[PDB]
Amino acid sequence: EGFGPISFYGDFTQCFIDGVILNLSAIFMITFGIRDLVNLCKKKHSGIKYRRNWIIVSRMALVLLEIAFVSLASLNISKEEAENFTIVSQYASTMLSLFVALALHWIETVLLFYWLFETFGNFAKLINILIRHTYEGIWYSGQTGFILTLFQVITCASILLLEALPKKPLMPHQHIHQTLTRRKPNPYDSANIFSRITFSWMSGLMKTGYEKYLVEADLYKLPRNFSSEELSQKLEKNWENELKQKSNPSLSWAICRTFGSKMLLAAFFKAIHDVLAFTQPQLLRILIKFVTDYNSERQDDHSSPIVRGFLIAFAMFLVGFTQTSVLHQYFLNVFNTGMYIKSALTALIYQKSLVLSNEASGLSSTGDIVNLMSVDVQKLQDLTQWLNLIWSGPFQIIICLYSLYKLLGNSMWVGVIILVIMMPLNSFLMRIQKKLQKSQMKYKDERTRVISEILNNIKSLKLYAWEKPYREKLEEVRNNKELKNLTKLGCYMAVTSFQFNIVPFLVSCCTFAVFVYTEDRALTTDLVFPALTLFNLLSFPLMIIPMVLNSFIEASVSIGRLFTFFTNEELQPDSVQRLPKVKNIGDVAINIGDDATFLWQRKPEYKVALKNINFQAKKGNLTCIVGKVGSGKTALLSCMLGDLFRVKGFATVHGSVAYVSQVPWIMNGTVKENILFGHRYDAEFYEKTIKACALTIDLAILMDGDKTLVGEKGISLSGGQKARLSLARAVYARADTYLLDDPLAAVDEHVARHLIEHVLGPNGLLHTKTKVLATNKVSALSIADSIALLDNGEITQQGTYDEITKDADSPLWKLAISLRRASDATLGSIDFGDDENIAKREHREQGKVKWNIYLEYAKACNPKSVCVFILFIVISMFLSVMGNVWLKHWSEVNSRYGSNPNAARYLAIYFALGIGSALATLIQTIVLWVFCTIHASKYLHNLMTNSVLRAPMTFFETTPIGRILNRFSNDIYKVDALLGRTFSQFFVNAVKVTFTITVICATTWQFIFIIIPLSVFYIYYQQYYLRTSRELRRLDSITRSPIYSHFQETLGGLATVRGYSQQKRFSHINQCRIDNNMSAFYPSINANRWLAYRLELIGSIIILGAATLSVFRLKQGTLTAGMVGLSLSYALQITQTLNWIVRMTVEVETNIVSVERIKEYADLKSEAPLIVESQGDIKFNNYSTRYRPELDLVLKHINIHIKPNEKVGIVGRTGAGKSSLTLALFRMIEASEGNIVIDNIAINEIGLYDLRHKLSIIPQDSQVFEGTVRENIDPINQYTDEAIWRALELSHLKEHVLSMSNDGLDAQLTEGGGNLSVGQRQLLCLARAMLVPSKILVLDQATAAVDVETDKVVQETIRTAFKDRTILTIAHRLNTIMDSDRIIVLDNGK
Repeated sequence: EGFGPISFYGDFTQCFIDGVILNLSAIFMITFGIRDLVNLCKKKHSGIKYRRNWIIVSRMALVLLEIAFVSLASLNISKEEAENFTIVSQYASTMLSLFVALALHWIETVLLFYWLFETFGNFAKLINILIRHTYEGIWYSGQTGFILTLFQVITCASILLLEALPKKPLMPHQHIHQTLTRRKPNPYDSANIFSRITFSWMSGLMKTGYEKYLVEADLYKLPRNFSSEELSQKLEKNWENELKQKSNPSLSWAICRTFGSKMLLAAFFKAIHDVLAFTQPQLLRILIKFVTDYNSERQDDHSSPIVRGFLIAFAMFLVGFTQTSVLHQYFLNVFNTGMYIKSALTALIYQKSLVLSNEASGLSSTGDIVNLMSVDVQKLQDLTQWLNLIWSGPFQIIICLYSLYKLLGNSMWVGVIILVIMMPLNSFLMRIQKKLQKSQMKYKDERTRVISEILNNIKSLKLYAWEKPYREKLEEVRNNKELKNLTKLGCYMAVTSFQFNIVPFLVSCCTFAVFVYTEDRALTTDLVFPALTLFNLLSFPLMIIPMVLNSFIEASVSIGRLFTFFTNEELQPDSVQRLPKVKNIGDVAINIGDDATFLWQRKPEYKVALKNINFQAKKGNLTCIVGKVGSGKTALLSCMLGDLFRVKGFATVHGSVAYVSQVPWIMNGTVKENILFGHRYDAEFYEKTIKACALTIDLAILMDGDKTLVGEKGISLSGGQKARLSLARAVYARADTYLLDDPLAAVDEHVARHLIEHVLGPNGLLHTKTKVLATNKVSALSIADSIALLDNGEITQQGTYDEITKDADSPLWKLAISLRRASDATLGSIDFGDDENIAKREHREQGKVKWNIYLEYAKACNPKSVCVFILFIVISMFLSVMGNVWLKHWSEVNSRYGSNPNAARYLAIYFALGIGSALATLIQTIVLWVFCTIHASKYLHNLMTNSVLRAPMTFFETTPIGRILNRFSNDIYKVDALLGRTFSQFFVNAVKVTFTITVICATTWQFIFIIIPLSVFYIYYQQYYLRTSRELRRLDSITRSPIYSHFQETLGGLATVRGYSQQKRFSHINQCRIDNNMSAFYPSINANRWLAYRLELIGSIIILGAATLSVFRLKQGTLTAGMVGLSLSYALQITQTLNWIVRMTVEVETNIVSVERIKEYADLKSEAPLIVESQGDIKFNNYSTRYRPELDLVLKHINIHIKPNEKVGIVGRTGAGKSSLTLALFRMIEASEGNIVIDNIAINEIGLYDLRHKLSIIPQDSQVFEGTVRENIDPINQYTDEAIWRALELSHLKEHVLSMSNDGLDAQLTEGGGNLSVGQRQLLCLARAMLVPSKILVLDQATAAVDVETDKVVQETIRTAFKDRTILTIAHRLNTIMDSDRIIVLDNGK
């Protein structure tokens, strides 16, 4: 009688069954009875809380357990007749059941797992008794007690199912908990171990996503150990531990030590997966040996059992299931660790950036820090996926090669030489891949920069009508983009072909061709099929070895950047004391101590410092610091803000701070959100402020309500709008201490006169409280209650204007309530507002599943190319299957003829077959990429650019610039690469699945009945996952960008936010943002895990069906060992193929939806500007004119006539249709009721291009394009360089071209024109206008962006240069109003 784990029959013997049951019962009864009972009694004190319904299901489970224990006690008597170790198993099961009878009662996990092990043990014992009954008498072969052991088995199954499945209902008011119905709690908090591995909760979420499109409400709240606060504190404790033993690697040690446990668990699970994976080749080998030995046995019987095969099939199924469960648990743990890393690091970087020093901001550009927050944290999050894999790879390689050495033999390591010699080729190809990716990213960023540059001021581009050089340059860049993308496609296709071909075919065709005969031993079909499976498993380590090393190298750069960023210089707490509020009026509000001294230097003691200056401001006054550029005005103001390191002096600031910098700051949120800057609403005070500072016309001009979108991700706003918004925000922030740095600079001067009296002067709203307004305006100096002349960081004199006037006035003159404070907001919760705006566009369709869009893309490609691609894919798959089946035939021949190989002949045949399949895949991936794909990028981009270039001003003013900027740039890139990859992957995996199922059907006829239900299940899960993951990916893409945009904006307004002391609100907003992003990502990865689990379970069921049907065919009749080996070997490739193909399906769907969106952007039309059938010595006239958008009205009842050679000055009060006259004259809007006549010709009949080409505009703006000055002034090569030189000389800008442009007339320009002053840009626009030879000229806004000399120069230039050209000037200057021959008055509406 045997006693090992395997008997002569394949089943466990009785001894090993008792041993494993004893082990399971021992570990259960010790670990549950210690840990769970002690913890429950300690926490709950034997269950203080009696909350339980005591439903009948629990009593039924208890009674089932009791009757099972009774049956066990009854069967204990009979089995003890033999003298064996079964009494130990009986006693252990008795004690375990007796403990469980109380354990079930006490809880109202470990219990469930123990019941599963007990059920498996009873099932194994029953199978043993049935097998002995097959080998012996009918029923009572072993003993008569198996009939009640069946009752024990069914009782175990029933109690396991009835404990695992149903919930624990509670009677007394369970509904009271769910008060907050904004989001359901996640089911993950309430999920036992049986359901958690199966992810049934995600199946419920999948159903809810199937029946409804997901929104904020449908998603669940995150569970604990995911919010910002706990993760940030847990990282800060490890950061203090770094501060104990500070050094550069301390950041890495703190990060790893705070989350290393989950990575260790992931490592253990990966080890379990790796050791389990190679068992299946061994089971394949022993199955092949068993079937061929059984055929030999039957032949010997004819010359002179099935239980092994069935149990081997069951072993294969169990191996597949355990592999599935442990692998997906590993993936879940690793991605959870990455989520923790991202959530901690983003919050910590935000806090450190918020408390960062101003000098540190000066030493660190905004691009570097925002790129650090975007890429480096994402780099760590991505590297968390592959971090354990660097350890997993060598172990898998070592155990695979050990198994190969045991199987094949000694000194047969040609595969090792192929691996090690091919690895440097992989390294070189990965290097070229990285270089191509970096160059492509640089080119994409450059093209996006050019597009943003033109789109910032494309209104002026439309007016000048220089579109042809723009699109020509874009196509010129597109040529380089096309060739670089072609090179990337060629390299990627070569990499794909080498990865497909190099490992399996070449390594096999070397090793089993050579070393089988070189060792003098027949193949006999046991070697090559396990060898082929081993090579297929070993393919992944070859690519995995160099891949993770690149990101591992990048991790050093990322962690070094993070470490220097963290340990960069902070600022001291003691720069200034923000004391309590101001007392009753008279004492002090602000004080800088005696001989105070400050600087922008603490460590090295740079020269940037001021020394020995004091300051004092009385309560309720207006002060003004007056000084030139570099005077130390900004230094003194920032010192008052406390943003400096003091070296000497006493700084006390009373009350609260309100501050406006010279550069206005605007948040991404709406104008309502900006003006209501985290404060409770107050309607009358809001109306008072908006009346006093701004105007209601300033709200009306926005073409939207108060909830309009700010120009950062909305409609662009002019500088005066920004200044008025900043002043409105400041005055709405009712505060004690007030600070303004030239807010009137970026607005009209006569409107600045309205500003000073209404809000600042003694009638002003904030009259009785201290305010500093630093400006060099004479009206401000006259009205101000104190003046401080400052220069070079040292005050010269201070006092009242009375004190100034007494001595020589040279050095400045010749050169009972306190408004009840403000009131902050309550720090509320905030959703992601971007969802509804795109939901408006998505509302058109809800069943977008028809493939008309796919056939449209097919028409947009060459369909013959698609047919050739399909045929090439099928040819490659057929060649591979032919190679495998011919290998089966050759191995069967070698099995029949004992050691009589046609070795060279079949070596040549197999080499030809494999290299033919590899070349077919090569020609598929290389050439047809070039034909269909870049044709698509070229054509889709040409149509999109052609449509969007000719778009109307209604589209430009309505749609945001940023919205079409991101979609035009990003989505064109996604269709270029990702779509072309994913279509190929989808078709390859589809054809692979079809051929695998076809050969399996060829193995046995009756497989269609088993494959049909599994195919239905597969289609069901694919539909559910697609309709969920589409919306989840959309939400994830939505929530990513607002975090980085908010980081950029709060960095830009660092001074203003730190002055306003709203640091808590911004921190809470960042925490809410990352919480929303985590909520919009965790269901996505868990949905991926759920789908991959169920698909791999389907693959394991396919393995079981193939094996058991093969054994059934074996029992039914003759069966070849090679056919079974081939069928099982092809069956083993199912799981990875299905798990990839569904994901590629949803990716193709997402890419096609993006293609439809950008095509919808391309779905636009406008008027035809082309020539279809004109200056000087001609009259001009307008009659009955009307031209505005349909939703508004400005122009009506206008009849005017202008003779040639007359100058016109237009005058109008604010809002009286000023710019509409210019746009009507240019005929920018196609709507034209009436007739405008020039040269006795109606303007609308001809077109737009020639008319715009034959006029001159000064658009009130001076920002121009980047690039060469000659290209900017004269993009089309009109006439020479001497002409523009003369125009520049007449415009009097010789100084700039003399200073710069040393190489020639080719000086470069920074984009946006900020490198040079606005007056010089105005001179450049003047020079361009004078270069334009047209008589019609439009001039606008001469009285709001000039410094007197510019106005005189342009007035004399338009006077003397255009002696007779018709000039219409729209301005407020008295001189140009008087000098005009005919003053046209701009009526309010007609």
